[PDB]
Amino acid sequence: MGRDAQRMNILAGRIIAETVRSTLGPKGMDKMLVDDLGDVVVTNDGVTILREMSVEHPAAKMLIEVAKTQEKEVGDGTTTAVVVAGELLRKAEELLDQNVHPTIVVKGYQAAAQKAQELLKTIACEVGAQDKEILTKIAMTSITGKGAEKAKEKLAEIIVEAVSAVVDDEGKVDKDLIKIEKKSGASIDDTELIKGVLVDKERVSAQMPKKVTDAKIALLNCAIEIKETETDAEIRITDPAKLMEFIEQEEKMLKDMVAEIKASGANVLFCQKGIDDLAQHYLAKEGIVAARRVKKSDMEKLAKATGANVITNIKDLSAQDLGDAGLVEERKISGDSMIFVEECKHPKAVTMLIRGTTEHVIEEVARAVDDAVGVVGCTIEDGRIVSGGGSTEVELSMKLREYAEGISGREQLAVRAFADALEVIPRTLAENAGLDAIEILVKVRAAHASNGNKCAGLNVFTGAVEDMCENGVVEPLRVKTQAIQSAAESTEMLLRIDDVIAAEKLR
Amino acid sequence: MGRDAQRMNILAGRIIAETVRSTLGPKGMDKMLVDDLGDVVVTNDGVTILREMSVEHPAAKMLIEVAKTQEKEVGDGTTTAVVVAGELLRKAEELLDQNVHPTIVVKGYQAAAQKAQELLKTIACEVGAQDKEILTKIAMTSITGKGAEKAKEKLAEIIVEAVSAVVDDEGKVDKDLIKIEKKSGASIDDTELIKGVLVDKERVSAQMPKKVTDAKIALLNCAIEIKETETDAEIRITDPAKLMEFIEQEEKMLKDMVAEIKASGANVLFCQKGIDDLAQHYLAKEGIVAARRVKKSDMEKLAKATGANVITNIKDLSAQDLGDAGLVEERKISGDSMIFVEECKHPKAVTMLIRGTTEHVIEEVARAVDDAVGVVGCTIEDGRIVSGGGSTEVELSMKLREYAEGISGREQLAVRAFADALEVIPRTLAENAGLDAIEILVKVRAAHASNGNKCAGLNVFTGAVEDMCENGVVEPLRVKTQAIQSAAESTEMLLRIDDVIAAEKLR
Ligand SMILES: Nc1ncnc2c1ncn2[C@@H]1O[C@H](COP(=O)(O)OP(=O)(O)OP(=O)(O)O)[C@@H](O)[C@H]1O
Ligand SMILES: Nc1ncnc2c1ncn2[C@@H]1O[C@H](COP(=O)(O)OP(=O)(O)OP(=O)(O)O)[C@@H](O)[C@H]1O
Repeated sequence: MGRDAQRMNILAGRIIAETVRSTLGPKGMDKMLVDDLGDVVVTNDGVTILREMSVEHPAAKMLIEVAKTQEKEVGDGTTTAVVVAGELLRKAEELLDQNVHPTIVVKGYQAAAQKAQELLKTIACEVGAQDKEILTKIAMTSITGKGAEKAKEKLAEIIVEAVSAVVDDEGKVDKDLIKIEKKSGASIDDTELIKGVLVDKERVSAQMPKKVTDAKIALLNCAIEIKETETDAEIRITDPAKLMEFIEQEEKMLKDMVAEIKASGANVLFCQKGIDDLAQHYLAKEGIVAARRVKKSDMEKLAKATGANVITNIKDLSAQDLGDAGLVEERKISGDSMIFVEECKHPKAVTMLIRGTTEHVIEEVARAVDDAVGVVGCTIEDGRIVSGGGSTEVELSMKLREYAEGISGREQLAVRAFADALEVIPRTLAENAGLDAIEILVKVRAAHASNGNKCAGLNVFTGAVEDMCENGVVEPLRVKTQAIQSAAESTEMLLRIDDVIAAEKLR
Repeated sequence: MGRDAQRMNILAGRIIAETVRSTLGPKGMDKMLVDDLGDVVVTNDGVTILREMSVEHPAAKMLIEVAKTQEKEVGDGTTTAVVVAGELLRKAEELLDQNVHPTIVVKGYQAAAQKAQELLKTIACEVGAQDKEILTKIAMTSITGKGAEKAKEKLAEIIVEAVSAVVDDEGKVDKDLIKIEKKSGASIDDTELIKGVLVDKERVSAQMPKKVTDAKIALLNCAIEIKETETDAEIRITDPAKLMEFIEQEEKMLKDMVAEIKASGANVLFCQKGIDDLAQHYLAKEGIVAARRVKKSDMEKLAKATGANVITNIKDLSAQDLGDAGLVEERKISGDSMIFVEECKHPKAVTMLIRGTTEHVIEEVARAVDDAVGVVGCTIEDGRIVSGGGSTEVELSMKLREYAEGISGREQLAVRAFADALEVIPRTLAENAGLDAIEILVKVRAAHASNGNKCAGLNVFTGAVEDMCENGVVEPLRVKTQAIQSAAESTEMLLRIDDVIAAEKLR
């Protein structure tokens, strides 16, 4: 009973752990996912693989739940954590044949995790905020498995210039709002960096100007038209010449309503609903930008950038509820028509537009930008950049072997197993090649046996061995520490189960 | 797992790739397609075969989706692209037996594609816009598998004279609107080239003239009859002698309404709906062409050709909303009756009418005209006409073999395989014959081993070997480059799959 239900839980986890094994290197194979209706999709990363997966077995759920909590942190060390956890489980499964029972292995892993975390903090350097040439290599190496055939130089010079705006001034809080729009076009690969406001909404009546200098943005909500809500106090009619007079008065009231806004100092009108065609001419004889259908996601970016308040009615508008803009234009680019408002006041956030050919290419960039800025915000606030490319694990493996010699007991085999399991990263990063096999792992192991030589690792774009800091691979340390912590926490939630029962009571 | 799900994806693609293998040469067999209701159709091309096909397998869908995106470009290199992709897959399947795993083959294909594209741009010539005898051979060779028993001389002298109208003047933008009507007749094969407007609508009252000199076309929409819409403001009646007087006035108003149009300068009436029989006599005493039921597809060709606007009402017609025509006639040709308007003003587009015997012959021409003009618009704008008939692949195969000798490694076998796979076109073009077998491929291979001799290829109308530019085969280069690009892009979406999973979540 103790050994029957224990091996099944490990076998059920090793199947889902080795699924994202091939989707780890920069030049790895993708995954084709089909559905019952007939939706064939292609996924190259490993985050989407863990979501759309048959979680019918209880063992194939806790690991995914743990990985989802770690992916929402930095979003980079998700697949490697699952690979390390699977390697640890496979290494610990063989150690159960000596009849020692799972207990000392957990203590050994807990003792080795602290040593690894202490050693990782001593193999890094100090990166200040006055650098610039160092902050671009991390952005260049962040886009490898997504699509290096078009994103390797153009997408590495516009992210650093866009993020470095409020992070260098305040190195603590830099929570921005970055929105990526999924739209196609006709070009190969075009990247636009809008330094203003982007509105994704067209019109139907092209009878309004689209070039106003130093215009002012005025945010107006509802309660503007004649009928939009309801009225509890009902009214009555007496003479037929009174209703027509009231209608004419309510129609002419719009003239003075627009004149008041013009005299207050505003030339841009942003309404939540739609603007009637009869209210356009009144906005054309005075030079006021007419717009309609403003999404809340696009409207919330106007109060913190231009500087204006909202009006719940129509008679609550004065002079302090106005903003300031630069140039509002409506160009037809990439098929659809979008509104560009340039020169605001406080350039906090930024907008990035990607134009490709079909429809699956732009989406491929949608999962690449969010994973490219996340490695930047954790760089200025920290600065413990280590040597990426599978060099930290090999360096820690040579230290754990000599550190485990100072202790006596059955806990040394656990530390040795944890140290040997760290060599799975170079075996997976070199499996995608044909001229690597196993000689690369033997050559990179005896190279770090001297005094120095630490930045050397492995690159799949050459074949030989060289330094990683001189090429352009500078993976941070947080993405490794969080991955190691997740792997050490997930490997203990399965060995401490042993038996499994069932019940008919909810919760 | 890695080799089990990989071979099945290739075997599922090789079945659908070799289906359109026989439908490639000019004298190949057709395909009989049946349905569940009992619809037996015959298809000779390969574009329709990819559409009406059981796409129940996930592997037999991505290739069709890629081919559909390439067919909408020039519409000529669709079947050959699928054949090349299937040949590449079959050649790469055998290379997986040496335990190399798919990675270096993709790099070899990517390196060979650029070399092939660079070599294709150096084996062409320069074709200017002052030529005329060269622009007819491409149109003559464009109709081979459709029906060369009646289309080889008559259909090769009316396409060049119809396209060469606005392309020679502006060699950049030549987007026209060509419409092919599917109508039968009684003759063997008749081709009419209307240099005006063609309306496919008859009448019921043959009481109007059909021969007016220098008539003017006036476009009038609805809002003409007494009742066609609705009225919100209801009316009442007081005396019985008032409703009859109003009806008589509204009936007599048509007289002055037609008199105003006659005095404005118009003799042709084109209405969207139908014209009542009582409104015909008023159009007969003044010499005005009466017509009814005008389709939007036939009405949109009147504003850009004759030069006239539309009227949403009836009282908005003056003098500037009129056009100009030449001769409007209604002849009964090929059974049905059609309206011919000759001598317009701006002959932008053109109309082609095909008359056959039964009903499946004319449709056979319907899939031949669209594939005959598409190879012309890409000729004047480009001009890199190469030697067609399966001569570019044999020429590039002799160059790739000597180009792959300058590199060392496992990538040479991929380039050699890609070069050997290009010899499938001459084997498929010679399989339809009996006296070809394999000696033709051996004879055409050692012929290009000297200095010159490049225009020589293969013709199925003789048996021996000779030049292709002197016969009448001048296939352009764009249809080959796009096909090679599609074949290189489709062969990489299957080898990078390896494993395949499933899920129960939508999208
Ligand atoms: N040129 C390179 N040389 C060495 N290693 C590289 C190189 N490029 C990328 N890598 C490695 O690839 C890893 C990233 O792989 P990829 O972006 O394909 O998926 P991932 O981001 O690891 O997926 P997940 O975020 O789900 O873990 C990095 O950890 C990095 O060490
Ligand atoms: N007289 C000829 N000599 C040599 N080759 C010819 C001759 N006539 C046609 N061909 C070849 O036949 C091919 C066209 O075949 P066909 O028109 O039957 O189908 P297709 O247009 O290739 O179909 P798809 O457009 O789906 O690819 C051309 O690529 C051309 O090279």
